[PDB]
Amino acid sequence: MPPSEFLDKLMGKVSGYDARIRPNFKGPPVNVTCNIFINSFGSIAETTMDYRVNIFLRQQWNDPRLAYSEYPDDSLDLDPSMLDSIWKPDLFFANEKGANFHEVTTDNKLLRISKNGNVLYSIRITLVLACPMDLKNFPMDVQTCIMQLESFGYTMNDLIFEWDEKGAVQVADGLTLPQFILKEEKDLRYCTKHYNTGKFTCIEARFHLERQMGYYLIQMYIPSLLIVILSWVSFWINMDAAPARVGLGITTVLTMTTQSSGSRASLPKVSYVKAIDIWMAVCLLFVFSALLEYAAVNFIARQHKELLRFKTVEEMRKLFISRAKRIDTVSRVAFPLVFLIFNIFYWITYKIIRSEDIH
Amino acid sequence: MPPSEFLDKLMGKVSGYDARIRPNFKGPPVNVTCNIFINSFGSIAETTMDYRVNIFLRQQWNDPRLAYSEYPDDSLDLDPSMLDSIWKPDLFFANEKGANFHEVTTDNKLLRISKNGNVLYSIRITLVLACPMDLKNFPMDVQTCIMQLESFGYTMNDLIFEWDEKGAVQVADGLTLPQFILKEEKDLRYCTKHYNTGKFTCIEARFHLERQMGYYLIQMYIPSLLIVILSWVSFWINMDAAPARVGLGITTVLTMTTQSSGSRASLPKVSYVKAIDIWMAVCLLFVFSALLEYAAVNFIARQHKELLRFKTVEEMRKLFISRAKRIDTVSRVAFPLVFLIFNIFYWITYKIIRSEDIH
Amino acid sequence: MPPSEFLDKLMGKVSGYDARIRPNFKGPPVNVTCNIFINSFGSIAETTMDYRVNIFLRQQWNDPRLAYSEYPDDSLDLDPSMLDSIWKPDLFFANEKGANFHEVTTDNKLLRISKNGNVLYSIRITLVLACPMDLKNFPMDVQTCIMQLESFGYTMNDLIFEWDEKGAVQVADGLTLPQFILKEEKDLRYCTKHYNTGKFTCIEARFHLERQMGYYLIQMYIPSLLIVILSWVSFWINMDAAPARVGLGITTVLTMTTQSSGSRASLPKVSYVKAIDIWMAVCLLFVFSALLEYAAVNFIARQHKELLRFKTVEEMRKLFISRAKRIDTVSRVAFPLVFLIFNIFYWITYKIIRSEDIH
Amino acid sequence: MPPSEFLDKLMGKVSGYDARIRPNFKGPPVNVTCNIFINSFGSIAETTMDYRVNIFLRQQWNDPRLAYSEYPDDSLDLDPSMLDSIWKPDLFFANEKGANFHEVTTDNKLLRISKNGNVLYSIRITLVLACPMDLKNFPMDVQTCIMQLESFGYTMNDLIFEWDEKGAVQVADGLTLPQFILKEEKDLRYCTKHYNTGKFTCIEARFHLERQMGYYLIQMYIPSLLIVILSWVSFWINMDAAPARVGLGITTVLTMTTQSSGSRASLPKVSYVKAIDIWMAVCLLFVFSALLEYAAVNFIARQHKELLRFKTVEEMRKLFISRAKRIDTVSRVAFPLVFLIFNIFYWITYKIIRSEDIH
Amino acid sequence: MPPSEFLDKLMGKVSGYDARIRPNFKGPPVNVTCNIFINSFGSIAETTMDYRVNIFLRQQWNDPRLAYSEYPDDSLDLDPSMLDSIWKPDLFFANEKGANFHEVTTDNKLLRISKNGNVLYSIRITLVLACPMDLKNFPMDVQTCIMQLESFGYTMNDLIFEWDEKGAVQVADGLTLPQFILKEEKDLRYCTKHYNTGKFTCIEARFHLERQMGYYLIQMYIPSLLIVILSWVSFWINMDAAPARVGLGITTVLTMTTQSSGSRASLPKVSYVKAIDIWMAVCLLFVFSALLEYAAVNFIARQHKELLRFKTVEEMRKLFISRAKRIDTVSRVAFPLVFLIFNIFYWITYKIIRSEDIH
Ligand SMILES: CCCCCc1cc(O)c2c(c1)OC(C)(C)[C@@H]1CCC(C)=C[C@@H]21
Ligand SMILES: CCCCCc1cc(O)c2c(c1)OC(C)(C)[C@@H]1CCC(C)=C[C@@H]21
Ligand SMILES: CCCCCc1cc(O)c2c(c1)OC(C)(C)[C@@H]1CCC(C)=C[C@@H]21
Ligand SMILES: CCCCCc1cc(O)c2c(c1)OC(C)(C)[C@@H]1CCC(C)=C[C@@H]21
Ligand SMILES: CCCCCc1cc(O)c2c(c1)OC(C)(C)[C@@H]1CCC(C)=C[C@@H]21
Ligand SMILES: *[C@@H]1O[C@H](CO)[C@@H](O)[C@H](O)[C@H]1NC(C)=O
Ligand SMILES: *[C@@H]1O[C@H](CO)[C@@H](O)[C@H](O)[C@H]1NC(C)=O
Ligand SMILES: *[C@@H]1O[C@H](CO)[C@@H](O)[C@H](O)[C@H]1NC(C)=O
Ligand SMILES: *[C@@H]1O[C@H](CO)[C@@H](O)[C@H](O)[C@H]1NC(C)=O
Ligand SMILES: *[C@@H]1O[C@H](CO)[C@@H](O)[C@H](O)[C@H]1NC(C)=O
Repeated sequence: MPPSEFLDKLMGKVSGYDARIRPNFKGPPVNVTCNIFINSFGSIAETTMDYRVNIFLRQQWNDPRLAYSEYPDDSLDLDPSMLDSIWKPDLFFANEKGANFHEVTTDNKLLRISKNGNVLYSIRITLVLACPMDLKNFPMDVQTCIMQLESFGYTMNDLIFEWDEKGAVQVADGLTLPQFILKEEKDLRYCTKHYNTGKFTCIEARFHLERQMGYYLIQMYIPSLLIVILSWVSFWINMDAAPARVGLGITTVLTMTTQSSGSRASLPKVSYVKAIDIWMAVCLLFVFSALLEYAAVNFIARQHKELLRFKTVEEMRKLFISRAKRIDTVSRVAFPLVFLIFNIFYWITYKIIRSEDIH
Repeated sequence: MPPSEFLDKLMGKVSGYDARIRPNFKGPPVNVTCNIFINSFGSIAETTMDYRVNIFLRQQWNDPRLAYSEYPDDSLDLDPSMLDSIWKPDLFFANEKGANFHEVTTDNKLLRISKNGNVLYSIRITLVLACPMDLKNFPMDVQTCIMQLESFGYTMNDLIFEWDEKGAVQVADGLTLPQFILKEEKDLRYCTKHYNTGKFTCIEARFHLERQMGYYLIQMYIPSLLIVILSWVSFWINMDAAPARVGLGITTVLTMTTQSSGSRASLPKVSYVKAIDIWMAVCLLFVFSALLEYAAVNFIARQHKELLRFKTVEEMRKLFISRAKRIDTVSRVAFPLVFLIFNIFYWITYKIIRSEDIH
Repeated sequence: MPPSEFLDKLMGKVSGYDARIRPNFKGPPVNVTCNIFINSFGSIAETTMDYRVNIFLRQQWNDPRLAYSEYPDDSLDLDPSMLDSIWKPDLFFANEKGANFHEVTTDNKLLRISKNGNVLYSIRITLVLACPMDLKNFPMDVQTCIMQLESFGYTMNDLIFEWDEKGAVQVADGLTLPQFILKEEKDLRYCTKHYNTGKFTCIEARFHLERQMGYYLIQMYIPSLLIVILSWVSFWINMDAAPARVGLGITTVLTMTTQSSGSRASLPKVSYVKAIDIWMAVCLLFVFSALLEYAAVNFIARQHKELLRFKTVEEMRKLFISRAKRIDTVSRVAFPLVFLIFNIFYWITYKIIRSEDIH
Repeated sequence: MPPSEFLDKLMGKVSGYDARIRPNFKGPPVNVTCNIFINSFGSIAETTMDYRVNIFLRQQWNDPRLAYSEYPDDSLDLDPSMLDSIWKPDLFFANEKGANFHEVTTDNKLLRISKNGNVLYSIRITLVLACPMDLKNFPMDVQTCIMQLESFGYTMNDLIFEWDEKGAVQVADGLTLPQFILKEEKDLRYCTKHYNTGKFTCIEARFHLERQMGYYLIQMYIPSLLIVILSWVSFWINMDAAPARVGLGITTVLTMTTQSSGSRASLPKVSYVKAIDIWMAVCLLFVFSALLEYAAVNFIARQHKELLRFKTVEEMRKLFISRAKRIDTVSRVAFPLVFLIFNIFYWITYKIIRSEDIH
Repeated sequence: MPPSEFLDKLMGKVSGYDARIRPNFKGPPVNVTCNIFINSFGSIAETTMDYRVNIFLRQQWNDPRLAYSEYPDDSLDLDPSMLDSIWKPDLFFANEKGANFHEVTTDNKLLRISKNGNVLYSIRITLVLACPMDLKNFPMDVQTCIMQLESFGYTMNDLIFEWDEKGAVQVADGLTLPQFILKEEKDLRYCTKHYNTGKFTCIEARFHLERQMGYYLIQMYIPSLLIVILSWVSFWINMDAAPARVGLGITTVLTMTTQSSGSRASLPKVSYVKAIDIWMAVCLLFVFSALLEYAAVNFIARQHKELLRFKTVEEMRKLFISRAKRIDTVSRVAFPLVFLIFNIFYWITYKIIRSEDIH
């Protein structure tokens, strides 16, 4: 038998196969199993609130026509150039921007057909998909991103989309993300769509992402702790009669505010307050407080000198000097201890909220 | 009856149905009801003066042809591949940039036809639409964005566009915007278009947006208030013989001007003066004023020392020192009180103008 | 009469109408009147040296064929789907980048035909057009932007382009630009094109733009004047024995140079010197001069002390101190007066050059 | 013989050549040799993690049909306009984004055919290819970038891809990269692909890149070393009673932290710590340490003065002053020596790790 | 004679003209003269290493067919819609990225045909072309940019490309570049291409660009010279007992390093050292040297005071003070003179290297 003659008899002019009619017309809905392979994951960005993904869609359905039973083999690998003369199902993504095809040297496509009529359609597509991430806890967080596949033009009574029982979602070996660690959970559930026009089938796939705390810690946490230590430098040593202490204080407050403004740059604007904001605010409160500590001790010294200029003057000199020294030594010991207790409280509470949230 | 034979008899070669002629030719204008669904709203940006929206256009009209009365059911769900062999109406958007289609695995389209001839056309389109926002009050404002649908090629005597009486505009459940809160008002009115060529139908849809005052307050209002307090630090304590006071003043003025320049960065250039500009200008006036307060007290002290070098000298020492101290204490108490009264006046006036404007 | 039969008899197979031949072949040139409507104007940018415009091109010409005289009405509104079976004229823009079409739900097009044969062609097109703006006077300037329409493939002997006698250029009501004010002058003149291949027709349209001095004044003029006043603060008060005066001077010079560098950021690089550069340079000269004033008075005081250490020493003390005070008071009064006279001279000369230029 | 008659007899309607059937159908797999030429290499960027390349793909295979043996010459240079009427093989790139074609004046294509049936297909394509670079050692590193060619639609039993024995990869003469030096090694190996659908052929090409240490050294290494020397300036000279030393220290720490933040700007965020981070951290530790050295000597001097105010006081004056001077001189000599030993250790260890890694 | 009948007889179905066969088949190579017109030149950018150009390609060749000799005129201006039914030659650009066509209202094309058979093909194309500029001398340099036209699919034995003897390259009148001055030299030479597949014709056009030294001088040279003068301010006046001198020095070094980092921003990273780097490095060396001058004089004064505290002490006071003053006055006179001699040497050497290079 020649291949050309059979190939046109199956889906051509002698065949009454019209490509505009669904199989099992006036009949039970056409069931479709969908298997997705993820070639690459990338560009998870915040301002845009979307990511880039390259998938290998694969959908199988049955047709009562296209049952040959004439060649002795089970399946046939056809050309991808007659994929316009058969009944492809409609499928689109709901949270989709763009999503072009690929045509390098040939259009990337695959066609297979078995003896009973079960077909196999494979398409390569790069999708930009919108993920509405919640930045309640910015440095430490888990983000869930949604992929939705749904039928634009058919109702529930036709083209019901079902998932695949085994190996529904696969991932390429040795696939990594610079910022996030992918979680091998991939829970699958389906939610139908209701509209005024009708009821439309849909299926959903969920991915869990855990952010890496490697970059943020060095970029932000480590410098701020140093600047606090540097602010602490003044108290321990520099004598009361010091012009420089004030300059040191002003510079360390300026650098604190400019660094705090710099940190919240990439992040999109949000009404709620992030964890990094809380940490930076507390740090700014500490440095500012130090410059107030000097302000206090200098005013007490001024009172001491004013009374000294006016023995009776000697009577208050010792007590005022002792009070100033008392303020200094107490500041010295107290400021690190409270920073320490705040730090342990902050870390433990975030370490416990994340543990509860991940479950 | 076979489906193919009926399908070609309705709109094919045996049918005298020419797709270039409007229904009811030489007759009353073809009425068209338009229903819009909003799948996503996003990217409301200022410099570009435009936003991004993904809609589901739906338009229904009647045809005297395409009345079958042969199948026993009421409606038929046709393929979206013969949407080029019928009379689609022309429709374009006036404030439109771009507005591509979507073709993922199939072109997103929907066709329905009833027994009488009422058709249903559904198209998915992402529109970049230009909104001429007015930034009279930058932190607190309400923005109205306009969507216009109008007929390019037909006059009033044909293809009159009407809105839908019930459920004219729907929004997807759980749809949120990071910066703005959408208002569920959506007032609909239509304005016709007059040109030298002719008179053309149009319909308009209006959306109201309220900006969130969560990001701006932390980013700008909170640091400026701190810097003012820091400027105030000098007066209360540092003695008259102080080199540092001047350095503190210069730094706090530098940081004020650089922060003020930084704030007006994203915003597009406009001739009129925004509210944020007024607040920053007043704050800069306050900090600058402080450095003048020192300038005054130092000059008075200089006069005191000059006369002291020239008892007769003692006669003016007490009065000049008392005057310098008087200036200091008065500055101390007066500066916070006036800031407070300015702040309450500013907040109350903006809170009342917004209340009047929203109505 | 049926509409289809007439519609194909006019421009179809029974008609000898070949769409590849110009009307009046071997005859006088085909005259074409061109009317342009401006729907939107936007994105006037400097670095790119181009702007964005959305027009409604309209061109009318006469044909001896397509004269029906069979329907009782004067004109017919045809479909925009047979605009490929007639003789559209060629037209392109010379200073053009991009210039795509618009195809939303239908291609935006319009066809009309009268009894004598006068046709009406309307096309919507967004053009990016290059404007070679001259920044001789950057804050205050008038920019002229050119639109050119010319024939690529025909010589003078054919397809002569003429403007429209009445209402040649119209603008949409309530159309505004954020940065510029459009001038309602729109002078129209045409310049022919000469090439080695031949002589080609062209027509030109000119638009006048006046920049708004609302943003620049607050952004640049107002802060610099403040910083000059702040520089002046040192002279009036701070005594000769001052460490801080020098620090104040250095900071105000640093902030001046960084602000001057910041101002010339958006503007494209040009060889010639802009007005804003002149103003900033003079301001920098003033602040720098002040720090020199201190340098002078401090050196004179040093000479006074050196002689004092070496009565005979008392003999020169009074004269040197008086000279230092003389320098101080004279600096105090002279510096504002010269700034004032420079400012009035600068403003008056620019206000008069603009008045001469606009004419 | 006329050329047209032969040209249509070979691949036209009289020929039974169907372009949908692979040569040697129901037979051994079609072997394909692939030769690649690299016209340009460019845009190696880090954030995107991809590069741009312009290749000249060339693939040869044999066909039993298309064996003419009628013209007296060996080969024929055909038009590139009938490349749609023959059996092109499918080929796509796995780590591919974009990859458009080129159609300037004509589509860039080449067709050749020999007497036996060996064809030659040449295509020009610009590929954006993703390279997962590892930044373990940022200034000094070797990056390997992968190009993969694989068959989308055929299994192992068909269309086996083989490399070319001689001159498999060529490069254009005088081709240079601004940042990297290309290595003339280009090791070629092939890895097959396994999927649930089937087993698919693939071939891989590897390129080695060595970064230039010319820009980084001047941009980052040279300024930091200067700033350390500048920090060292205080110790050698400025006396114990110095207000300025503290200001110098604070400024040199501020500039160090801002420069360190600035350096890690272009680089994409990564969890692991880069070499440049280690160097900057050590440098910041050194400058910060100096400001502590002053803090220590000032506190010792304070103790000396406090006891002096309270002979018995003279008894401890000499020892405390000697201790302060001892601390100063020792700091003077010790700080450069340790910097030197750290620097030599760092350079030698990186120079040896790179030598081991390149092998 | 009717125009349609002749038009189809020349290149239609009755004509044996196959558009897939080159003229003079089995014959001498088809000679082609190429004339290029440059409508616009723009966007010469450094990071991308490419520029944008809009040309009017024009190529003429002879055909033995298409020789009518039936109309009484010499040439005919045909429609640009049958440019697909003739033998256009292949032509592509080797250093090409992108290069789209233009289709505004009509595709921009031109066809002419003479009595003998000489045709004229004109195409408008915007080309992004890669220029490998060498930044050995960054502020003053001459850049040569290459345009290459070559045949993709034919060998030397066919389609030989020749230049035009007269007026090979023309430029539009009044065409200017903001940054560069175009040189009216445009030397033309051709270099053939050798490949393993075969030998392919090519022709090359060279353009010379001279950079304007108007922007760079004001942006970089002028501020640095001012900052050096400002650094010099300290030496002449401020007495030895000065806290401020050190602060002035540190600020002027900080501003120098930040300005130096800022200057090398737009420029792409390169291993070799640019002229601007040399100038900035020398300037930084001068300012840094000044702060060392103070360090020296302060240490000498410290030795003087230390011996004074320990007449015998008076014996060394005069000599140490005289030495300190000697260092001051000598610094005063020497520093400007050496700057002057360096400046004249630098300018003269660059002015002479450019003169040699341009030849
Ligand atoms: C009796 C004299 C004690 C005054 C010295 C004093 C001053 C001071 O600012 C602080 C002190 C103690 O310790 C405590 C009270 C824990 C504060 C925690 C929070 C803040 C911002 C700073 C701490
Ligand atoms: C009798 C000595 C009083 C002079 C001290 C004085 C100085 C001064 O700058 C201010 C004072 C009072 O209070 C008032 C007058 C409310 C001002 C409001 C606006 C500004 C910028 C600052 C305030
Ligand atoms: C007799 C002592 C007078 C020297 C004080 C003196 C210093 C000085 O720098 C200036 C003075 C006067 O007024 C004039 C001369 C108008 C200058 C105009 C331009 C510049 C930059 C500053 C002004
Ligand atoms: C007996 C008095 C000696 C104290 C002076 C002293 C202070 C000091 O900070 C350093 C000294 C010595 O040398 C060594 C110990 C090598 C340190 C290496 C690492 C660091 C950050 C700095 C060095
Ligand atoms: C005898 C005392 C002389 C020392 C004063 C001295 C210090 C000094 O730093 C320089 C002096 C002279 O002149 C020369 C030697 C020309 C140097 C040229 C290059 C540099 C960076 C600065 C210059
Ligand atoms: C799809 O599956 C459902 C549930 O098993 C079944 O009721 C229906 O008939 C199936 N559709 C077919 C066989 O077309
Ligand atoms: C559209 O509605 C108007 C108002 O009801 C009516 O006058 C007109 O005839 C309608 N057009 C039709 C029925 O084609
Ligand atoms: C166009 O107008 C000119 C000037 O009125 C006239 O000479 C010419 O004949 C006209 N072209 C026609 C009528 O085709
Ligand atoms: C391809 O090469 C293999 C190994 O030499 C051979 O077994 C196979 O038959 C070849 N395929 C052909 C000749 O079609
Ligand atoms: C092209 O020119 C060369 C040199 O004059 C000549 O030898 C060749 O025959 C020409 N090609 C033709 C006439 O086809």
